[PDB]
Amino acid sequence: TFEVVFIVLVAGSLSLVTIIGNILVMVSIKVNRHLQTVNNYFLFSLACADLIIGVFSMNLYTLYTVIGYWPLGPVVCDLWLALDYVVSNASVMNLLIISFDRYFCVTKPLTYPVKRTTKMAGMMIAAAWVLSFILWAPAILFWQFIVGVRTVEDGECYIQFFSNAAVTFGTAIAAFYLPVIIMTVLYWHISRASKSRINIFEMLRIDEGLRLKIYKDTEGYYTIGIGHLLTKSPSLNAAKSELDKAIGRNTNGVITKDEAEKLFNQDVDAAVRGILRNAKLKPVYDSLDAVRRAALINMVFQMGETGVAGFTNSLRMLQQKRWDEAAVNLAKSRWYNQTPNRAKRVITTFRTGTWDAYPPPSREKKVTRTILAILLAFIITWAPYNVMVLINTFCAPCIPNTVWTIGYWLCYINSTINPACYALCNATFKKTFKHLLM
Ligand SMILES: O=C(O[C@H]1CN2CCC1CC2)C(O)(c1ccccc1)c1ccccc1
Ligand SMILES: OC[C@H]1O[C@@H](O)[C@H](O)[C@@H](O)[C@@H]1O
Ligand SMILES: [Cl-]
Ligand SMILES: [Cl-]
Repeated sequence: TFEVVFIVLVAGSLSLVTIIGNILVMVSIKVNRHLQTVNNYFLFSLACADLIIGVFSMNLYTLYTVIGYWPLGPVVCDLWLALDYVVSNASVMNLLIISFDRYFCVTKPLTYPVKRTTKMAGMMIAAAWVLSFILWAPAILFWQFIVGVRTVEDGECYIQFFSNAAVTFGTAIAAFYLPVIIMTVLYWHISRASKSRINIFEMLRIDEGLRLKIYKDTEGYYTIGIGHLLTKSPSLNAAKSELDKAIGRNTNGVITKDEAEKLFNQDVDAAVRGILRNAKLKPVYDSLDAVRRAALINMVFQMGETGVAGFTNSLRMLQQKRWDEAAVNLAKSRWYNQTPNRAKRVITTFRTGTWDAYPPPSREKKVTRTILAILLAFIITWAPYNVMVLINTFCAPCIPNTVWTIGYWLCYINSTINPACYALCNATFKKTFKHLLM
């Protein structure tokens, strides 16, 4: 009524925070090499979708609600709805992709992580957007022509086939409920698998540590990341050569926390490959389980496959599934005497077949930390609206208009609190933002 200016300021500010927030994320990733990871590519996609929501959906919806009707016409109305639903679907599918990524990472620690590249990412993102569009856009814009008549009037804006509540609910289930269910199930599996969370990566970063700067090994050779051997030369540049060959970029000698893990997975994959092509090592590797297979890989990491091959006697004891004796036998090596601590854990891993010899990081991954917040925010903000649809199926009068409006703004602001989560669950994003404002 007379209080219009207030609403406009609030909604305007909110839309402003959203747009500058996501653009800040997209830029933060583009301009900072440290933030350039496949996980952040997903967040980049999310930021795009959320940006569009801030510029278009929020603003136009505000206009539609403050003015009491739709002044902009049918064509712009149809584009607006398409855009909204297309990007919303893109968002939920991105959440799905992230979920599948976590599942494979957790379930296939050795094989999967190595094949996670920027290319696969961009393609999965591409499929997400394209597929979403294909589903919503055509139906939303052309439904009128399909049926031959337009049910939507000149002052109102809504999806035409949604005129029937049953169809709207059905669509909610397929578009929102099912993906949520699926995300629940596979995250249930992810939970089961990670209850006592240690993986070959955590293990090797404990034993060999994780250095982002070239450090001379006890043997005297050049090394990087998680015990990655470079060269034997006394000239640093001789190492910088091999390093820049593995990175594909001029590092000057220093790499990021992400390039370290990309190199790590490369070593792991290569490790396994060689073990399988190795006649002494293959049989025992075939017989061992995931945890004990990791322990073996650890040994190959430290002393090399030619060294590990020298443990034929103990290896045969492993294949016989005699764990305690295999341990006793392993401790008789000088390897045990020259690297007591690490050896004890690896041997113990062989002994028990569990990760119980290794202490958890005590601080969860940035990726898992972020993912959780994203999901919480998504479900808490979208559930109200969707359960509103459910209830609307049997009782329309129960849900007033003011309620629908609230539901809409919840779904909308979820695009606002995303960059907030990145900054809170990831110190690098926050830092980058801070420096980006200046
Ligand atoms: O949450 C939904 O709709 C919201 C998303 N957008 C546009 C309508 C509302 C508010 C913000 C959503 O569950 C939905 C809503 C109504 C009918 C069917 C599905 C949905 C829509 C598209 C893609 C994924 C989910
Ligand atoms: O097999 C594992 C080994 O593979 C090599 O490619 C790496 O340079 C080593 O650091 C790693 O320990
Ligand atoms: Cl890549
Ligand atoms: Cl981290």
